[PDB]
Amino acid sequence: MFENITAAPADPILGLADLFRADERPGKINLGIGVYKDETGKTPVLTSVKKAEQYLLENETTKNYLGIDGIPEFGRCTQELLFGKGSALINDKRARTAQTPGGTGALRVAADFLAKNTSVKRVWVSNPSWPNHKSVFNSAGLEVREYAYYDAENHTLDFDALINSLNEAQAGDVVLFHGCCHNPTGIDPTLEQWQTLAQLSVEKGWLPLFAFAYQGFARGLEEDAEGLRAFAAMHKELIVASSYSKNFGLYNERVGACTLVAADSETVDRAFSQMKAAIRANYSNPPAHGASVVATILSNDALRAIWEQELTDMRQRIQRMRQLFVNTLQEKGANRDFSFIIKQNGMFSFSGLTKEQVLRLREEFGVYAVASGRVNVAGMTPDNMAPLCEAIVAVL
Amino acid sequence: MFENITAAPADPILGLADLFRADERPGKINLGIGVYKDETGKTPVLTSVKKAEQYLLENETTKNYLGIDGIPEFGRCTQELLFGKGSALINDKRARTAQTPGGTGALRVAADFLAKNTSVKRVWVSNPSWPNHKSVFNSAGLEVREYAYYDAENHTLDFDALINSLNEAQAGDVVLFHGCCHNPTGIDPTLEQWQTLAQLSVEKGWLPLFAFAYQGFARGLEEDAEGLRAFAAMHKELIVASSYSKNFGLYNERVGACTLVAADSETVDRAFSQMKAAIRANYSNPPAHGASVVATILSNDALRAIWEQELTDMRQRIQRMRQLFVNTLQEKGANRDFSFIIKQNGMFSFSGLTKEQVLRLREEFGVYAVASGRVNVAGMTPDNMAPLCEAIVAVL
Ligand SMILES: Cc1c(O)c(CN)c(COP(=O)(O)O)c[n+]1C
Ligand SMILES: Cc1c(O)c(CN)c(COP(=O)(O)O)c[n+]1C
Repeated sequence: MFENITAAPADPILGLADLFRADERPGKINLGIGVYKDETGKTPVLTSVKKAEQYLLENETTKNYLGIDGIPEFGRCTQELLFGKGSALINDKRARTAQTPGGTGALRVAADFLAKNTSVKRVWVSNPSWPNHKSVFNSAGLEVREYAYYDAENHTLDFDALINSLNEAQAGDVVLFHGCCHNPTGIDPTLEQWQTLAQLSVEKGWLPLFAFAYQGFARGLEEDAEGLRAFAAMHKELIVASSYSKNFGLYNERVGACTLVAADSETVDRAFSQMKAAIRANYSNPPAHGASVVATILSNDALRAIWEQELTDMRQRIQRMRQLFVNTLQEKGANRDFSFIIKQNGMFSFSGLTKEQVLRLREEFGVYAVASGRVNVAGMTPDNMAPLCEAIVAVL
Repeated sequence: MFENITAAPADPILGLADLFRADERPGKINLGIGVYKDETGKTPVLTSVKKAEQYLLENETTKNYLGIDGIPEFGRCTQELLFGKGSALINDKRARTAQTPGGTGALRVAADFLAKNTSVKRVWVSNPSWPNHKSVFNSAGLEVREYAYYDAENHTLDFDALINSLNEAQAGDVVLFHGCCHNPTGIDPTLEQWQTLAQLSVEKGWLPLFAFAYQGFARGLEEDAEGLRAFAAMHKELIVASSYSKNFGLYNERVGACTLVAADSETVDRAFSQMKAAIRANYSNPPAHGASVVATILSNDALRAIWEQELTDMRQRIQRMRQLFVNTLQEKGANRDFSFIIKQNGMFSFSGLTKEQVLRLREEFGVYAVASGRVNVAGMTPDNMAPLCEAIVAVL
């Protein structure tokens, strides 16, 4: 019976969204979005994926079920993207990929797989992290500890406080790393940090879990995988949960992958069978469409060139807006160094605004940002950059 | 670390499939399939859904995320299909639907919702049932008890043994009913049985969970919902997990719904928020494509008429094959009453073959059936009906 079921709390971004769409004043700016937007303020479906969908509409003959792990070409392509085209990981066939419902679905089936097939009980998540990670790991029954990350002062990666809290993590604990475009701070380890982290991870026996949602948004496709690759070269095991939601603009088709690396193929196959069991008891087998679109873009040279170009344009649009944000702020006139905004990667960064300030922003100007001061740079267009900077100036 | 991870067992149908596709003799028949096939032996994508996909390819402008519960028109249409177009359930707005990854995904999020938000610990599943139900409920942490169902003698619904084991079920236990086309026996309660079951369910305080995977395959769309409707009229609460995988032939697009009925809207909304939380921590929000195809077929009269006709042809093809199976058996010549095959609904029935017999069938003739003697009637075509009957005759 359900009469004393407690309502679910407000989830941050979600609530803000309809609070936004209640504001009678169309001068309003929703910087709390979380999805990419172009200079029009729209989230278009990529030309390459439109081409790949006319193609599938022309060529699918059955909608019969995929295998639990999804379409194989999709798996193989996510492994080259992740590990690099000649990776020993791929040649020794130490990695296995399950196509999953989104990068979140990949984290939930890594979560269940691990919860029921191993000794891990703790997952270390950065402070702060994308908030839904916690919920996923706890629904699985694992507990989430947090490690320090952000220097809420220098606006950088507090590497010391990070290895310092990581030292409470024991062997066989999972430490989640964001592979590139750290949500929420857009602050990422440099390759030298990633490498000493790879080294301290094998030292302390950490099980790395890479949450890789924005490959291609920080510097480029390979560059962004350079951290995971520094880890993978040194680890016998690691798990990576990737998403194609932002970077192929396929948010609602739920396209992502959970990759298992194990020491050798014999072990990766035996753990993967239990990862398949976990998927079976969850949604049985994955959605073919968005993944079918990713596998035919990535395996066609014409189409993958057009996609790449569409992704580097996304990536460059966000890089012009971090710069144009810093300039229109340092010209609508206040004192700050917002220069840290230029250093950070991907769509998000903490502007360093207080809740009293972001609330002010929202009531007095109609600029909507998450209570953490996390601003999504892609909701900025050259047209709204000056009302937005004005507003931020006026509340500083 | 994963080196002593135990491999996952063989799942029945799955294993049989590639054992099938290893048989060098193309006279072979796979009756273990589980998906619909036409007279060609193929699982086509429906004309209506092809039309609905050219339409979506023409009209989608964004692949931005759906809400946790999916596309609303889809929810509204599954509720009319389930509860009937003028249901008080819908008018009083006591029902809430979450679009989910398949009917299995609906069972897993009913499972988690219930496991973490209520007092239920036991779920009663028929003996036998579709085997993945157990796994879903256990991954959620609920335990599965079984109630008797099939009379492995008279080839019917042993109604007595059914209410007799159901009496060990306590109040607040979930009893899962298959709404129509009982997998695996194709044996369904008659409306009089459904009604005394509705009555004994409210008597003992059972929480009904309808697994509704084959609406439209037994007699017709409304007829098939008549059991659920006998229950819904009498229950303050019930959950129904439906799938559009067979009946729209959208297996791999993972299209299904989890509907919550509660006493009133205030309560249904508050339990639904926690069902949304469960989805959030699982795959965040559902795949739009297959559901977007179901919502535009169902809301367009031209397209929904073509779909209906395509579903009644599926349904009639399976009904010709149950009859043609019984005749070609009662003419390839052995003694039995296979007449119970005609009484049963949907794609499956237990032929009443022994494991020693289905194994024989498989080694000596290359007819592949599940070890339970469950035969999928849709894998029978008028062309393979006589090798198949011959084989079954020769092993009786
Ligand atoms: C790290 C991570 C983040 O941060 C997000 C979004 N903030 C997602 C979302 O992926 P999706 O494919 O939409 O489920 C996944 N992952 C794995
Ligand atoms: C009762 C039930 C059965 O029996 C099956 C298949 N045997 C399914 C499969 O639905 P899907 O939409 O493919 O996950 C669901 N349900 C809810």
